[PDB]
Amino acid sequence: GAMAQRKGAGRVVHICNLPEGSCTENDVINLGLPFGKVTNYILMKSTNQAFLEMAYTEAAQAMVQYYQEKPAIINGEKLLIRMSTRYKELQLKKPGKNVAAIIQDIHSQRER
Repeated sequence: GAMAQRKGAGRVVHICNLPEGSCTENDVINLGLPFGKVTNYILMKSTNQAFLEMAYTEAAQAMVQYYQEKPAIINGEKLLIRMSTRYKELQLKKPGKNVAAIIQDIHSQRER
């Protein structure tokens, strides 16, 4: 804990149409980042689904509005990147956010 959710809101984006073995953890995160910062992620390969956490609720909303109109593509596969209705935030029960400061993205202002 004591990490992520830079603003007191949080939103999860769920990404579908993901090929198993073709997408990496990075691709899913890197696709969300361009319009909104990602803090955390949950990968459910069993359901062929990915969940992505955004540092700012605006980040999640802004990116998805873009990706619902212009969705992101991996290896010719069109990923619908969209708001998750099931998850409000990705509650990682694993150690993370150490060393790797995902503060390489606008709306940050100084690494903390």
